[PDB]
Amino acid sequence: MKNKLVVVTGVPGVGGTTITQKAMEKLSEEGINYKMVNFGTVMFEVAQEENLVEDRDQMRKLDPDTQKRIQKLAGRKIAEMVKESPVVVDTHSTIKTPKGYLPGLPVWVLNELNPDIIIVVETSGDEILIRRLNDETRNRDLETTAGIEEHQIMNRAAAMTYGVLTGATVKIIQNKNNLLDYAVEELISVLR
Amino acid sequence: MKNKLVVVTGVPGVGGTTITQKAMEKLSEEGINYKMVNFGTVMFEVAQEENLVEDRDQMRKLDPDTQKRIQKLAGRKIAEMVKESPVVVDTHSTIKTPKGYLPGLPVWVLNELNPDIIIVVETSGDEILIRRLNDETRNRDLETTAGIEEHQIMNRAAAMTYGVLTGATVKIIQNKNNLLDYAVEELISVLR
Amino acid sequence: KNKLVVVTGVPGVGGTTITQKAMEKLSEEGINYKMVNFGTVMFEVAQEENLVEDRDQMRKLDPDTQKRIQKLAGRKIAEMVKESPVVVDTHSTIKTPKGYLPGLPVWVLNELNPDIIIVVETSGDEILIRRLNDETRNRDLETTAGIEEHQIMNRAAAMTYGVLTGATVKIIQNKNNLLDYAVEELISVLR
Repeated sequence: MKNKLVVVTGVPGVGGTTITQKAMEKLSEEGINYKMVNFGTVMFEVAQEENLVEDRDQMRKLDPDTQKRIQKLAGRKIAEMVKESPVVVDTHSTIKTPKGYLPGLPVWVLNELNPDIIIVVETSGDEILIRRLNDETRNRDLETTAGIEEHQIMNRAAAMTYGVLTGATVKIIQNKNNLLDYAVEELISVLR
Repeated sequence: MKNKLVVVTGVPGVGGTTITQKAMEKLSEEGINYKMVNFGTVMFEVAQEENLVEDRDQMRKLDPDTQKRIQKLAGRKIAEMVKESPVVVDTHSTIKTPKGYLPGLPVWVLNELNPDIIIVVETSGDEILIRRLNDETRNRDLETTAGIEEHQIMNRAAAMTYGVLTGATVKIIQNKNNLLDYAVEELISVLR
Repeated sequence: KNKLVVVTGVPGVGGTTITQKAMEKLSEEGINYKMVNFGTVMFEVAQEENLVEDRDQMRKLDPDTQKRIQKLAGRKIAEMVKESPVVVDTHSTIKTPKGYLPGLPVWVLNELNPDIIIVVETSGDEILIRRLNDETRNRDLETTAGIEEHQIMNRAAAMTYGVLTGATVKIIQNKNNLLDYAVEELISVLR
């Protein structure tokens, strides 16, 4: 099936969404119009449609078992979406929870999703930690560069695993400070 | 008491078992009583009821397809166990054999356990090597720190795959010298 | 019964090379492995389905059809282990502009059922220089960190194959001037 479906992951702060946007932006110039979607958002939308919530807070409290179903359906919806346009699913490779690294796209989601590319945007633990500091929305944690680095290591493994299970290729892009443009150009080459 | 299955993994010497023992102790006096059990142990117990072996090293040389049945059965037996008590499985992410790294939880075993967390305990290659050099009943082979770190790199990857194959969270706890109590407390919290 | 091992490594590691040196030895010891490149087998299937007639036409091959050939490939190689132990030469992940592509997707793994996955590697510096000196490869512009990243992703994928098929994952270093030690280690896991 034409219309590529890719998922752009990265650690909070690498600005995967940012370079994704500028890539779409710049790509649109050549008639290519990707549909960005946030996986967590889709589950929320499937929740409302299945009559199960009314806001993003009834999702966390939503039954653990049925939460797998919502993931399956959310994977179906997006799959159906590439029928009408190339899609970028903005989600996590692994979500860093206090209980540990949680897979953003478990296998039962990948079967319904069938991605073509898994982007893993990265940069230095240093850069990421500073970005979060010059960020007013944050200013809370104590996440060290080794922790960010460790996270980026697990995401990588998760991505590759996703790749093997889905056949999708895993692309690693470095979004380094004062070099945004190069990251963006890198991404554009893989989405085009 | 009811359900919550977890697997604690670690390379020999990191003391994943130890910190698990402490955690389980401080937990029983909180009402939470986990039944710990070794995956190797159960497989043996299972092979015996099937009258397949006498001693453990008899399973060394055991039919490849038999080992798969045993595993699937030992993962199922351990599975039923979560019905009457939260369980912690003491096992290896991968076993460093001279034939390479053997996955401790093959997909068919994962589909039986359906664990919730995959604990991965680590420390520097140096710390482990010195813990191995000092061990009395050990003193064998000649593994290098890089080797130990290689094993930990692979266990991390293995762990992550398990998480992707079951939706289970992957938590890395650092059990470093003279910091045993921080690791125990950290393990307790995820078992909470 | 016949062992089925798949050998991997980034281009330049001499992964195929140590495997050949290893087969010569195991041969004069009775054990005879049949080496085969997964890419060739794929092409072989395709050039029989009349879908392709040139190694290059494979690239142009349909994306869904590409999968059907990978399955058929695993099935042939699988059937090969009925006759002799088999070594499959392939990449854990092929480093493309689109990124790291898994050399053995799960639908291939199920047909293959390998017993051992081998990861042949060395330092970013050795690979890079080995490539540099080859009259053919002189302008790929991939740095040592680049190769190292590729090797990192190779381990992950190789490990995933093990988790999915139960196969063991043996990492082996093939460093300059120590070729024989790499070949030796390989012989130990193959016999």
